Amino acid sequence: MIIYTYTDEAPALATYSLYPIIKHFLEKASIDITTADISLAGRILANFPEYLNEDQKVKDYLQILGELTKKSDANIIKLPNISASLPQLLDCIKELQDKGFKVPNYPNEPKDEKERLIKERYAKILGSAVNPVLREGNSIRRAAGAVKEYAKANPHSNGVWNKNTKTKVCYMDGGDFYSNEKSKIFENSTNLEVEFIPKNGDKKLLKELNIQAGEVVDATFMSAKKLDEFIAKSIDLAKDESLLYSVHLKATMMKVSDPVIFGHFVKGFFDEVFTEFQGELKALGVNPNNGLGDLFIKIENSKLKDKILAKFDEIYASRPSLSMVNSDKGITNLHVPSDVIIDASMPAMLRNSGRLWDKDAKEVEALAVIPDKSYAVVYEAMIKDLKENGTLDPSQIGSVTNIGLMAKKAEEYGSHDKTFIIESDGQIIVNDSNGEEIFRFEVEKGDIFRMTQTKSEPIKNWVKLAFDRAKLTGEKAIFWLDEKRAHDRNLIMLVKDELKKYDLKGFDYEILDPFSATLKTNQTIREGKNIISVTGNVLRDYLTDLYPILELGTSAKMLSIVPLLNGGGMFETGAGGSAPKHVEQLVSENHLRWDSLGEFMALIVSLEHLGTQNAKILAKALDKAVSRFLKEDKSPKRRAGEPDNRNSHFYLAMYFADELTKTELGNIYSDLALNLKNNEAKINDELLSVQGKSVDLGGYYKFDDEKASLVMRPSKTLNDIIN
Ligand SMILES: NC(=O)c1ccc[n+]([C@@H]2O[C@H](COP(=O)([O-])OP(=O)(O)OC[C@H]3O[C@@H](n4cnc5c(N)ncnc54)[C@H](OP(=O)(O)O)[C@@H]3O)[C@@H](O)[C@H]2O)c1
Ligand SMILES: [Mn+2]
Repeated sequence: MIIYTYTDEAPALATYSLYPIIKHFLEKASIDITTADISLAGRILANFPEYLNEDQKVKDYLQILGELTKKSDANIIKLPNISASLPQLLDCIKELQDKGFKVPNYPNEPKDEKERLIKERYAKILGSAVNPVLREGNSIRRAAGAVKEYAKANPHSNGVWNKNTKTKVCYMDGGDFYSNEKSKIFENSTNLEVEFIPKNGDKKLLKELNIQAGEVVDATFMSAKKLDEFIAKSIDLAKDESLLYSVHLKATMMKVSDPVIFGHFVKGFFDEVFTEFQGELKALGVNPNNGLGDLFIKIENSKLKDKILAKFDEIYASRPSLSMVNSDKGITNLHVPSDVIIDASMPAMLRNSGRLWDKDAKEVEALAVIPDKSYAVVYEAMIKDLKENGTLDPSQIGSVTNIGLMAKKAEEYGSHDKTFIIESDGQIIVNDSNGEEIFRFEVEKGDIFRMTQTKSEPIKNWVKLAFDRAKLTGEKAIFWLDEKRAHDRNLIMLVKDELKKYDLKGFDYEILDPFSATLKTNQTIREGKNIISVTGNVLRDYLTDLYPILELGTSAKMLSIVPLLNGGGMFETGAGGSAPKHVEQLVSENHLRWDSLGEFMALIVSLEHLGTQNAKILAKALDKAVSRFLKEDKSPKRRAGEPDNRNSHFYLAMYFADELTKTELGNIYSDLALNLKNNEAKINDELLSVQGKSVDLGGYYKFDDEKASLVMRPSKTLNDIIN
């Protein structure tokens, strides 16, 4: 059984067109496949059944697939899905209520234990709820030969870069998680205790943790005062040097830390509003953590509305130009916490000649504020090397493979339950079963305290993948590990320990700090050689947007293979997200520029993994079909009135069917091959000719299925072939 994930936004809409096609082909080969609704709307419905009519209820597909990942064999095609910010959860709740799905309001401040439990249910739904539960395995992300050869044959622009390019990252120097980090390997299984001790007040037990034999636990904090001084410093450096102010966080997955960090940026930039209106904004229930969008919604009803708006205008005037998400709608990099996400936002910036957009959609060289230095140094290096050697030439450069440590919520991706905001000046102490003081921190009011767990089987497995992949291909493999970080220093000892079990003859490997590892991998791919990155859970994410965007245009054209520790497979339809922007263009203009190429390729490896006589026949033929797809350049176009996602589904269908008539399954596919060849022009015209009008999908987070299929499946003659 293959499970296909129904998710959100762009891939959700693609799936309305592509799934019936996948389905037609697998059914005819007696291969079993279904969908699972892990959409943000579906997850919410599945979690509040007691509020719903029976036909409204949704199975807890997150729980079902979580179980499946631990089973001796599982086959999941995982499409990108929303890691919700609060403003997205609030918008999804609304959309459901308005449609008579009667789910409860988010209580910001619960009155009773009833409202307490409801806030805690929604809190589990916020942020990266799905990926950390499904990722019961480490990660292989790489560009298939045929996809790289497409990039080389059909090169995108990586813009223009020189010593005159004034684009720069800005990160804190002391005060950040990197500076304050401590770590410990645990040889024996002990139980930990995290207690706060305020210089006046009672002690408090913040957290209890089961630690197992082998686990690396770290602890750290960011200083609210260093953060606040750094934000002011970073704002005045922007204004001085005439750089556009841009802020790149992870307020999605980092669902406790990064909205808090994000709120300091909003309080910091607009400090005169949070001074003149401290009490009015409090009374209106304004949390700066939610962005300007929630603030402007909350001051619609305030006697001081216009006086608040004239104050913004006065601040914008004294301040450096703010990076915009949407210039036409006045939406800023500080309107909604989920809109600018570092992994996607920094490489779009780098490709566009280090330019981002201002109020008037003018492209302007940017200050890239990334508070923590741990990963900021990666973009610094990348930026240094673009200035020295010019842009990375997609037609010339070699390919970065990533072996990413993920399994069992490794490193900062399991930190949400272990992140706390310090109520008052005090100290954190952390103790074991015996009662030994393992960590201690002098912390202050507003300080962001955090810990992390990375276990031994995850680390041990992650080495085997990098070793085995390097023996397979001959490529150099760099472990990106900063000896100036305690967490990293513990991983070096653990890699070194584990490599003593392996024959290191043939295994070309270095260990470099992320800064140095970046210049070495850039140096290697300029020459045109392939290289392997062996990284942590966050670099896994950052690097498989960075290099893939530079080398292929979008990270969605990558393979993303997760060999689950219990022997299943999860295959992710690229290294990208749910591309909300593609949705805006589908609504307004009936053109989806979403490329499904990562879905095609996920499906190829899903079939190899199935490994049935027919699965291998459909895999080998689909691979040939995708090669033809890339040779004939069928990938969607961007402008309305040009062929889109739907047309590309058609061309893959035609090519797949054709390729299957050459195989032992030919008789089965002969009529489909002929019917799609003979209707090529008629079908392409049916799909094009609906483009250039706005469309009613009946929703955004939850579509009206009838309307979504009419928009995504608008070709009667393709439909009559496919069903
Ligand atoms: N579940 C996952 O694995 C995963 C991973 C990352 C992000 N997300 C989620 O996705 C949402 C958006 O995240 P984001 O804004 O960081 O990044 P995003 O969806 O990856 O960024 C989208 C931009 O990258 C290009 N792109 C991405 N996928 C593409 C595809 N299949 N075909 C063609 N171009 C593609 C597109 O650029 P153009 O505009 O130039 O066309 C798009 O605007 C968030 O809700 C986030 O939580 C999920
Ligand atoms: Mn992304």
